[PDB]
Amino acid sequence: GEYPTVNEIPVGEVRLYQIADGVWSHIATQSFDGAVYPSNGLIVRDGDELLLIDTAWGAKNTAALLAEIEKQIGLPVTRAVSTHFHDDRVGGVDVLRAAGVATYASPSTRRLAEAEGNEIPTHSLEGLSSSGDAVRFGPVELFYPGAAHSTDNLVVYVPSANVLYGGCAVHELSSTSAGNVADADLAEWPTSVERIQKHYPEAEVVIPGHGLPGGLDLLQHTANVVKAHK
Ligand SMILES: C[C@@H](c1cccc2c(-c3ccc(CS(C)(=O)=O)c(F)c3)c(C(=O)O)[nH]c12)N1C[C@@H](CNC(=N)N)OC1=O
Ligand SMILES: [Zn+2]
Ligand SMILES: [Zn+2]
Repeated sequence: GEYPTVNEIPVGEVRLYQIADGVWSHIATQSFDGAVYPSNGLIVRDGDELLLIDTAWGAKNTAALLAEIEKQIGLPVTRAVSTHFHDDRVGGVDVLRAAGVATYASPSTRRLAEAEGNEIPTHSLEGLSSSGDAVRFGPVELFYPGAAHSTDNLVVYVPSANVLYGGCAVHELSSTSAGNVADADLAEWPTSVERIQKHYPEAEVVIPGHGLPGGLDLLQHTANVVKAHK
């Protein structure tokens, strides 16, 4: 019943966690440069179908994700959105595409994934190229807050449940640094978080890209750790 943690999930297994009615997170673990990390995604019920947000960080993890969804939920995943171009978001897109899932990302994410050799979602999401832009996508709103963890990062809001999925632009409360900043804009990140805070003041649950969900405090904590990292 507790939120599944990095040392509790072997690499290759996936667990789901019920966030709200018709909203789950998915949690998996992966090795990278000789360390093991957890990572989150989202699942949102879309009538008798499911919308997936982000892969489970790798092909085998993402196959295991689809199997876990079939076991725990039993509705088909028909569409997926990747919230930026890194492997914890797009690694597994080829698995999804071979399982009948239509895969989407912004044009900026698709360009970055292609240039860096990561898997590439099929469909481009227009209407998200300027910070503050928002578009509807099934049961969610997609929001581009500006550059933060990456220049292309998107956040996702579930209006029926007031769930804010921050992706990797948002860190968990226990975080001590800004995570993997390889592609980050540390100077712009606080401004982008402020845009999230201003656009989603009624969020009740905030889910980071890695680690434990909480409330709105994750946003301020993120700004604090990024400012101090910088
Ligand atoms: C795939 C992804 C990646 C790989 C490994 C780790 C991360 C973490 C991380 C680390 C640490 C923490 C804990 S904490 C907050 O600092 O206390 C965390 F919570 C998230 C994050 C994140 O922060 O989102 N992402 C990671 N990758 C590749 C990559 C390309 N690297 C290049 N050199 N090109 O960039 C990147 O992010
Ligand atoms: Zn990333
Ligand atoms: Zn990440």
